[PDB]
Amino acid sequence: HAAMADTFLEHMCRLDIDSPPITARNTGIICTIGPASRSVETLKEMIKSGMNVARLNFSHGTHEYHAETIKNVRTATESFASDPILYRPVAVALDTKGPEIRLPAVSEKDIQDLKFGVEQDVDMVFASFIRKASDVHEVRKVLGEKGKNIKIISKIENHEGVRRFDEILEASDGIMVARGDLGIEIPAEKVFLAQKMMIGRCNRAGKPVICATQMLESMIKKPRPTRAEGSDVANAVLDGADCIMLSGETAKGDYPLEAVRMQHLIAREAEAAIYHLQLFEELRRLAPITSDPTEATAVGAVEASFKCCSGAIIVLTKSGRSAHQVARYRPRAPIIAVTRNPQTARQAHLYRGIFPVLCKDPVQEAWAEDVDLRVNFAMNVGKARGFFKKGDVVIVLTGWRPGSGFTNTMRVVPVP
Amino acid sequence: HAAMADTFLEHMCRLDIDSPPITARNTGIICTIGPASRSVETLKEMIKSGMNVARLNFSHGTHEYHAETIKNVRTATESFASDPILYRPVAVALDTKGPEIRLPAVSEKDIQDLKFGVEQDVDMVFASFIRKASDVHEVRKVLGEKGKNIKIISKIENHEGVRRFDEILEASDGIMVARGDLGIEIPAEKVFLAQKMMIGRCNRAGKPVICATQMLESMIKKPRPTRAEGSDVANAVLDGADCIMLSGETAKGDYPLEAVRMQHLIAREAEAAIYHLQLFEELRRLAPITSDPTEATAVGAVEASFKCCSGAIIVLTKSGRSAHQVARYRPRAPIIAVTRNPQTARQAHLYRGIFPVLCKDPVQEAWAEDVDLRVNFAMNVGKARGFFKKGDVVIVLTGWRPGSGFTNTMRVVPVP
Amino acid sequence: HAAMADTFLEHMCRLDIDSPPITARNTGIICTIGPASRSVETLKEMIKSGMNVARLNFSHGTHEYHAETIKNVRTATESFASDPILYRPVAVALDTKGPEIRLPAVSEKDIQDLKFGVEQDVDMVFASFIRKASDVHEVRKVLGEKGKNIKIISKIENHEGVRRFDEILEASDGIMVARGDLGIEIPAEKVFLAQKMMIGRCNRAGKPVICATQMLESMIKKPRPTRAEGSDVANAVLDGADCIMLSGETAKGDYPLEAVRMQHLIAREAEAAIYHLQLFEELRRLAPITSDPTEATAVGAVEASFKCCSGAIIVLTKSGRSAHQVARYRPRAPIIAVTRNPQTARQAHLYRGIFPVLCKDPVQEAWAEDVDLRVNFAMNVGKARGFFKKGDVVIVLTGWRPGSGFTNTMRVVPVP
Amino acid sequence: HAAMADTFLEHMCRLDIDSPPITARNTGIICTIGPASRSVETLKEMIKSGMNVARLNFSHGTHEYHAETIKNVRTATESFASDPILYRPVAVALDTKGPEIRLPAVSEKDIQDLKFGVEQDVDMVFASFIRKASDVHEVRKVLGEKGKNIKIISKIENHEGVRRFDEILEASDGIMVARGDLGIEIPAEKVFLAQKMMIGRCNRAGKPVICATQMLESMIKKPRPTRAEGSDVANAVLDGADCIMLSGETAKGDYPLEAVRMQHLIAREAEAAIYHLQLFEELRRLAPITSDPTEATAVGAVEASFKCCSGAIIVLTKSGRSAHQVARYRPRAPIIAVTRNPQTARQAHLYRGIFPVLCKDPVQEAWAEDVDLRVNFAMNVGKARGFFKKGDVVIVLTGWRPGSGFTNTMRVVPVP
Ligand SMILES: O=P(O)(O)OC[C@H]1O[C@](O)(COP(=O)(O)O)[C@@H](O)[C@@H]1O
Ligand SMILES: O=P(O)(O)OC[C@H]1O[C@](O)(COP(=O)(O)O)[C@@H](O)[C@@H]1O
Ligand SMILES: O=P(O)(O)OC[C@H]1O[C@](O)(COP(=O)(O)O)[C@@H](O)[C@@H]1O
Ligand SMILES: O=P(O)(O)OC[C@H]1O[C@](O)(COP(=O)(O)O)[C@@H](O)[C@@H]1O
Ligand SMILES: CC(=O)Nc1cc(C(F)(F)F)no1
Ligand SMILES: CC(=O)Nc1cc(C(F)(F)F)no1
Ligand SMILES: CC(=O)Nc1cc(C(F)(F)F)no1
Ligand SMILES: CC(=O)Nc1cc(C(F)(F)F)no1
Repeated sequence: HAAMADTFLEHMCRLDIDSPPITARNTGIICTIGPASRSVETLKEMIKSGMNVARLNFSHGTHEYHAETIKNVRTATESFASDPILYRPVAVALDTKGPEIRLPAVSEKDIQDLKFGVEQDVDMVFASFIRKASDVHEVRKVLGEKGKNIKIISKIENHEGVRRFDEILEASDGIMVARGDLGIEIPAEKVFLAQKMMIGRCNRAGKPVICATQMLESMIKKPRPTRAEGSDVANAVLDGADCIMLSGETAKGDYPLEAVRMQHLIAREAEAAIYHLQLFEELRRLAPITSDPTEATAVGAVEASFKCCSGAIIVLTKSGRSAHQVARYRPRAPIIAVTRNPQTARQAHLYRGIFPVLCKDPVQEAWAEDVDLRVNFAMNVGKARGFFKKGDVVIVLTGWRPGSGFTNTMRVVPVP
Repeated sequence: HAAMADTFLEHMCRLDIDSPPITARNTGIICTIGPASRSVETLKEMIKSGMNVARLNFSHGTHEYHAETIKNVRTATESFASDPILYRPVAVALDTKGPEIRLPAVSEKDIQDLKFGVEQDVDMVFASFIRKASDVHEVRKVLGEKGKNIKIISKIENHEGVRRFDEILEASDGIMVARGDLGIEIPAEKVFLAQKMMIGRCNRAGKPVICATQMLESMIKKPRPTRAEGSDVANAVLDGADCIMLSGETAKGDYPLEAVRMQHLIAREAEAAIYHLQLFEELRRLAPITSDPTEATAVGAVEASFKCCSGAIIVLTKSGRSAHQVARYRPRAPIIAVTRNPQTARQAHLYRGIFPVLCKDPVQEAWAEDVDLRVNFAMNVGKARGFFKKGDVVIVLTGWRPGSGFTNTMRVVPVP
Repeated sequence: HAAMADTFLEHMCRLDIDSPPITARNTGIICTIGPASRSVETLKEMIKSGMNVARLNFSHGTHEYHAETIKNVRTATESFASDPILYRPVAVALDTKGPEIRLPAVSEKDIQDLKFGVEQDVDMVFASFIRKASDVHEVRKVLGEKGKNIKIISKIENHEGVRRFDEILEASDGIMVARGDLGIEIPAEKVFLAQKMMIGRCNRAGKPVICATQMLESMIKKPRPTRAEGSDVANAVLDGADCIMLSGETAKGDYPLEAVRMQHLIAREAEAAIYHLQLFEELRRLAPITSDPTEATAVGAVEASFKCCSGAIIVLTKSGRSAHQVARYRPRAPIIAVTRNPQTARQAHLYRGIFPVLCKDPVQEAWAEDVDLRVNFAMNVGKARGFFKKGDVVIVLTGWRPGSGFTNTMRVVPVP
Repeated sequence: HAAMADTFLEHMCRLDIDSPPITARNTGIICTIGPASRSVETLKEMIKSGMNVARLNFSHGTHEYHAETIKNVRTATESFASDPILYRPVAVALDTKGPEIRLPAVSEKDIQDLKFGVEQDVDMVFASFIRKASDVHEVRKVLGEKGKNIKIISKIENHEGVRRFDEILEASDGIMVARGDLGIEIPAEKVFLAQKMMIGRCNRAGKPVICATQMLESMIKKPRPTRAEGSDVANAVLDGADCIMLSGETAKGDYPLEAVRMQHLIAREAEAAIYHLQLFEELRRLAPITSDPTEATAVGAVEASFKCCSGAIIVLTKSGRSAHQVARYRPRAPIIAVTRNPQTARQAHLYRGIFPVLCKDPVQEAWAEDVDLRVNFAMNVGKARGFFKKGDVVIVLTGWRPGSGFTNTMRVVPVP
């Protein structure tokens, strides 16, 4: 294994089209559900193709039509639960209508929609047309105490949004760059600047950023994308997007499965071309000195994974927080997060590199025995999926006692 | 004027949508001529919109139809010759058919086409389906002695081309990345890797690279591009392409002028987001130590242009070679090259940043007097076009005696 | 705690004379024993002042005179063994005469000397006038099987030595730059170049390098050093020397204790001025990718120690090898190595940053219980010596089973 | 000619003792004159050995004894004026007594001394015990209007001096690090920190810094220096000192000429080991963007000198200011400054790299003819001294009209 080039120009000159990527795919895929992909049979196919999140668009349709979509997604998802080693969690996301002309943060219709999403147990909310930090605080208040674990992703879609960006990011759980709407309010040749500014600031803060709208638009009518569309998805992944989103392509178009399969192939290839040497150097130089044990353990773990070219980082997590701390240093290796909390496993799709697995097994009596069981479970999953094989090296992160907030141990172990 | 950020991540975070670009546009625009843009009236409009090069596609049409296209381009071009300060040179390029199925380097039909282009006085040839260095040597031999100043740009469009790339680049004058054809021969998710490898190697060699095919494809039917198409043109400019090319958009589509105007606006905006501090540092570290005076003068001139934030670099040139040496260091400022040779002025469109001007005035008796005349001419052009105004600072490059190969002097002068 | 400067020039500009150093002193001190410091009473004072190694010079004196020096050093050393928390191990080193005029690698007299040092149980040998790798192999053969754990440090002292340096370094355990002799064989204004070349190559190989001769020479006659002597010791520490050596100053001079105390104060101050940000970045970029678990754990541990500003790295070691792997990344924090092997504890003085402690306690029945005992012992030592206090953060390195070669675990723990 | 290493560690590893330095010596040599070196015969020998500046110490002696020293230095200097190509200018410097116990900035005795130095036409004043910016303003006021061109170098020698350093540097023309006195007022192990902080800040401001006291102290009694003294002079040159100073060694000692010759040899060797690639990169990143033509020309000239490995930079100067602007970028090549002003030629010894030459020839009638004469004079000097030979490449800096402040032209020319 040869070292990475010393300059950015030398790195580019060395890229190779005869060099197979690794089996894992770090970037998450979000699909809009609509007339062309509502059926249980089609949804089973989208799941096997690589869909992680199902977005429902509350611009159209009644509550009763939407509740029958949520039921089909869940049926499709549980059809795979028979074999715990190959089961994939799938999140559900609710997109609001917002202040729209066909004005206040949350309209009267949006109250009803948000309140409906707490009852149906969704994982995240995409709030349309956010202009200031007090709009996010309004949405957090309508979800109440019952929905205090639902994540809010703020949609940036006008000039005021871009100008007040830093205060919106401090209030939100994540950001969505909404290129369609944004490309009407500002001049279209400036959209690429707003996109890169916003991906840059979220990477620096360690928060999730989603790139949306018109990514594979020609695949509505034809089964292959144009040359421009292939380069637009790759460039979002190389700038640093956590997830990419399909709209029309999966909702209304003629080839929903081919579009999901195209995003899977491109993203995997772009991930092998990241210049990891310079990116990791910069995120370190920019990290605070702090007495927090969990932060010190995460940066240790990422640093060791580069030195031994490991096949994975295995993290045990209750709330997700330990896996989110490893993911902000952007390792090359996949992060396999093992959890017993089903909602923690659905939300972990928003962070780049986290591959979440749900442990079904009952708690053992001896606590050290319970810990070994979950580590062995994560080894079997990585073997079945082809992330590594017997005799390879993995990093394992754990804590010193039960409960959240005590991750402090990093081990380097051979795959049994 | 504040200094550039110390890291790449910090540079991204600081991009601003409320920051007007400079008037100059460094990247060249190549348009295909066909049924929708053959007329003298439409060509006059394309020239004012920003077209620098006219490509003729010898896949279709007779010699007699093509000769009437060359006559209309030249008429349109000379219609502006009345005012020497505002005249723009426009190059003509001949694209061969190549070994095509609807096999040797140059077919029998291609002999006739190449020989036709020497008689019509074209500036460059785009040779289709180049696989090895001995294919380029074949094309150079058919042009003969009469066409020894015609530039050969090699089209890379299959797996063999990509594998033998380094020897093709040493033989050619320039390279074209032909994404359409290349995206069938290799898997479509790998095209973006071949593109970046090839732009990287040409920047390192100081040779021109052109990015072609499907860049604004939706503008055939609609007057605005999709969000993906806007980001694909910007990313080619940020990777380091010298020129971008329109095909269907200008040949067959419904909105040829709008497509030329869209490429002009995007390219200007992307040029203001280049991270010049790191790019110039890398090209220097990679440059040979050599006893050549002209090379030492060019790097001096580029270095001074960053320190005083100059409005232009003015170069007097016979063969073009002095301007090509400044352009490989990628200055922020425009390079105004003043020449008396009309063919040197048409070919200078292939290098990023060169704005060529043709001096019409008769040679003065005293040689130092002739030199001052051409420098004053270049100052008037920059004033009329809005690159700078009275009291600004420009760099002026000249030589110590007449003839090619003696550029050795750099001055810093206020605009009179 | 503010981040380090972004450039070397900015780092220099920020040094401060009103900024107290940390209590630990990373660089080791080697003293020559002679007429002025042979007594048990004076040696007790040298030990408390900071001496780690006692060098015997076999140019003069009989075997019987030397054996009485070794007995006084050992008496002085064991006088402190009553309190296990405050005991300091002290190594003994035997310096050969070599091929000297007042010729083969090992003279007949040197056989007798080497064979005498195996019987007296020394820790290291300083072999004079090494010219080629086959000279080191000769010395290794005379020590035999009985002295296979004695370390060989090669003395570089002529032109041939410097020219064949790379092959001598691969054969040796460590290197000594012998400036006195070297400054006669090569021109004296070139000695500083040979010194920096040799410190550079040993840091790159992760091997110990010692800087010797005329460091505090004026302190033979006067109780204070000259301004030049103060800057010469600091500069050896900033280039990267593992240890510094006194000769005349402690052997023959009038102020042996003041000279030991001066070296202690200077070295401590120079260690606080190292530019750790750039040094750690370079040693990483230069490190091989390897499947060795112990290497991956060490670089993880050093990386975590910078992020949480830890007060120490605690390593359990049989052979020393785990501590030597942490030391080559040059942490800011002290490395406390806990061992049961007394010879491993004496030899660890040759590596920068290792503070060795000898565990006296009997082996516990349960192996995990034995491990906790030795970690607690190292915490008490660090508390007594003032390296940290209750509530601070330390890194602890251990293995998964008993025996050498299985270090694989890194924990971050609060001081109890 | 191979490129410099990519890292600082790699640069160190590549230093070579079998690699001859260039003939030029960039760092200036300052000698104290006293009983052992007052005679005309000995001073002629010191000049040929490499002395640039003669310091008079006004702690002892009457005005009448000092005036006879100034007369012998000037006689010795003019003895070489017969051949204009080989003449070396020599500056005279007056060191004050200061507020001393054996209190105000300038004592009553110091008024008399300063006023005496204006009458004797000295070039610089070394003001003892400067504590605040208002002390420098006091000295500037006593020199008056008559001595407004005399340079003030401030001596830093206590704790208050170091704390208020930044305001003292803005008021002064240059700084002297006075290690002898400073090493009593602060603890001696901290002197090396104060030295590096102060050299760093002066390099950043582009002002001269002198390193003084106890540099070759053992050469008072013996004809060779100790190993520590050889490394102390080299390290001041590698930190970035403009000049080094001898005191006792030339004033009172037994071997004045050998001491001057030792400083010459060491300094020449250290200059060949500077890591120019990183140093020039940092000084550029730190330089302001400004509309000043002279600054833009200087950085252009230094940048071209690295690219063509030139043998010299030739600058025509009235006040010195154009040469001082080239010197702050620390070129590898010598700067030959040609002047007609004799006081400008003596003061240019304080800046690293400037080799000043005095033109004696009468002004020509045609101004362009006068300019060519002085450039030819500088070529002959460089040939006689061995800085280059026929066919080599030099950089030549000039202005567009007569008078100070119009340098704007850089040429690359072969040596005739
Ligand atoms: O939610 P988080 O902060 O990621 O916490 C992870 C926690 O999981 C553990 O590793 C195991 O805890 P449980 O046995 O309670 O699941 C703890 O030791 C650690 O503190
Ligand atoms: O063709 P090139 O190498 O760019 O040469 C530029 C040449 O033009 C000049 O600047 C002016 O020459 P002309 O007067 O002959 O046009 C020369 O001094 C210089 O050598
Ligand atoms: O000699 P080395 O390679 O430093 O080995 C350190 C070894 O010490 C241990 O940490 C403890 O071992 P012991 O109980 O046998 O002393 C092992 O787990 C580890 O392999
Ligand atoms: O004193 P400075 O600023 O270094 O000025 C250098 C000046 O010397 C010149 O090069 C020559 O001037 P003179 O002929 O008056 O000596 C000017 O063109 C330039 O402005
Ligand atoms: C934002 C960014 O990093 N872009 C990029 C990366 C590359 C590559 F060279 F790494 F692939 N090209 O463009
Ligand atoms: C190849 C390359 O440099 N890509 C790139 C640059 C940027 C920007 F941040 F400079 F704009 N983003 O992607
Ligand atoms: C070899 C080396 O690193 N030298 C050095 C370091 C410094 C300081 F600035 F870091 F202290 N000065 O000189
Ligand atoms: C301050 C400084 O730069 N010190 C230094 C330089 C070198 C060398 F390696 F460049 F020589 N060693 O120590």
